[PDB]
Amino acid sequence: AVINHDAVPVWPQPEPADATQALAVRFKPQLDVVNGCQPYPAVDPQGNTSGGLKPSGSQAAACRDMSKAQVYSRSGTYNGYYDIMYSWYMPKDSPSIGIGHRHDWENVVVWLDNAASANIVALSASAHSGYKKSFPADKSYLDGITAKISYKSTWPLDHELGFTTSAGKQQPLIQWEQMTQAARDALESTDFGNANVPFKSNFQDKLVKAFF
Ligand SMILES: [Cl-]
Repeated sequence: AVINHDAVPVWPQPEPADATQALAVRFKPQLDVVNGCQPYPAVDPQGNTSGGLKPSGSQAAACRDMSKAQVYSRSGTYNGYYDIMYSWYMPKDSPSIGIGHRHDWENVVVWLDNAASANIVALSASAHSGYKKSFPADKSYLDGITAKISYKSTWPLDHELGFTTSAGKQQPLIQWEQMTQAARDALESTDFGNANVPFKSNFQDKLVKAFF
């Protein structure tokens, strides 16, 4: 079922069960929300999904609550690289008060040479239909191995991700690989309207677009 956006519980970050999951925890990015919503949980373990927000208020109205912080990831390989996609869901996406869209799904892909070496080769950040790419990864966008990402709307455009020198915040991570089947099914099948889950059955298609 669709449930109220502020009624989806945060999925606590689990102890990683394996190297794959530990590696995605390691590389959790920082997010600097310059404007718009904080990231919120989009799904619960039962497969309920966030109904999001009608964009009728100011940019951050009713989506200000930092206790609801959540980030998602999904890991894979692509063209010999090891990729971890990190994704945030925001309840709405407003370039100005009272306008914009219900729901927002954004994602960065951290590209590593391989999982064992884990050297960052490149970063991609979702911006509308495409990806901004940092290749070779610009070290000014890295706090050690932590990618520093901005979330921001610049008029006339909706919210998008970018790379930033600015410190950001981190969120409890739940990985696709750690979710319940119910949550995975729901994320696959739910219509998020203007927004799209980037780590569902479209995951390889996204990585292709993200590829540097
Ligand atoms: Cl609507």
